Amino acid sequence: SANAADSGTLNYEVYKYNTNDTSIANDYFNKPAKYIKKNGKLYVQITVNHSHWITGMSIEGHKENIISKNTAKDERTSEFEVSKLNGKIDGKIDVYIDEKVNGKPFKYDHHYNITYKFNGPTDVAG
Ligand code: ZNH
Repeated sequence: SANAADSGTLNYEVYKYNTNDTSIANDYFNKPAKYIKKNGKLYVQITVNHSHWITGMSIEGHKENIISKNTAKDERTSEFEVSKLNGKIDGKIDVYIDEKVNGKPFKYDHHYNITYKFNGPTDVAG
């Protein structure tokens, strides 16, 4: 990497809200994720698995930004702003689905949430 630092694949994960073990969202988020900074700031791009299932996501209490929605490969991405990236933050997400799962009409349309977990530097400022 050169002529464009402040960016790379940082470690990160998520967990079931109200618990401490990922139980659902963990099956739709690949890893690791790509974090990025800008002298006194930083964000992170998350990979979205199957858009037809996940309608969007939010971290720290704000919506996400469409950075790269690939419909051909069914993979979207979104950038999130958060204080550094070494712990976890209360994020949220929306979902929307409507189809028969193997002969079973499955309806889904609400605003669920999940615990985010970033893993990278911490201070690095003397
Ligand atoms: C598509 C297919 C699908 C299905 C069928 C489902 C289903 C479901 C169910 C049934 C539930 C409930 C459970 C109990 O009752 O306990 C849930 C939840 C759920 N979910 Zn989900 N999902 C899904 C997807 C999904 C996704 C994609 C996501 C994102 C990533 C999610 C996220 C979720 C969450 C977060 C939750 C939690 C909510 C509660 O619990 O409240 N999810 N989910």
